[PDB]
Formats: sequence, structure tokens, C-alpha cells
Amino acid sequence: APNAEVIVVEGPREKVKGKITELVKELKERGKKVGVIGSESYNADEFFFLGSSVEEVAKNLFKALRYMDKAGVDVVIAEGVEERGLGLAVMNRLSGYKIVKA
Repeated sequence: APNAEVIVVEGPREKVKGKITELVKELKERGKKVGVIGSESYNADEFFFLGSSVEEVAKNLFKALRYMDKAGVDVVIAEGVEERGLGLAVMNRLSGYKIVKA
């Protein structure tokens, strides 16, 4: 169970990238240290690669979350794109979390 709040942003990749970028700025402006587990940082305070396959997601997610807690992040945004079933895999491997439609 990660200490940080977990937010999964799902939808087509194009929309997810825009939504995550938006959320990071919002969280930062509010004073929250934010981390992103995805395909890129979107300029978050912390970043950890999610993986590009369902198998990689299942393998890296918890390692990523441990990294985030060790870093003291307040909120972790997990990229959940529709393409290649990454978002579904994220939710499957995922205590409590929020889901945001991109």
C-alpha cells in the first residue's frame, strides 16, 4: 500500500498525455510534490517508467510506487492509456485509487 494518493488517468494516449500535463501543473500549484509513473514525466517532480507492455506494467508498477514513497511524493499519477491495454493492466495490478477520464 503506497503512502501517496494514487490517481490513474485513462483514455486514448493523445488525451491522456494532455490530461496528465494538466494535472501535474494543478497539483504543483497547490503545493503537492507529484510523481508520474508513465511513458514520460510531463514535468512532474518525480518520474519512473511504467513499461510499454502489460507484462512490464505488472512487473514495474509496485517497484515504481516504492520509488515514489521513498521520494516522499504526495500524489502519484499512473498513466493508463487504452492502447495495448496498459490502463487495464495498471488497474488490475492496483488499497484505494482515483480514476480520472482523460
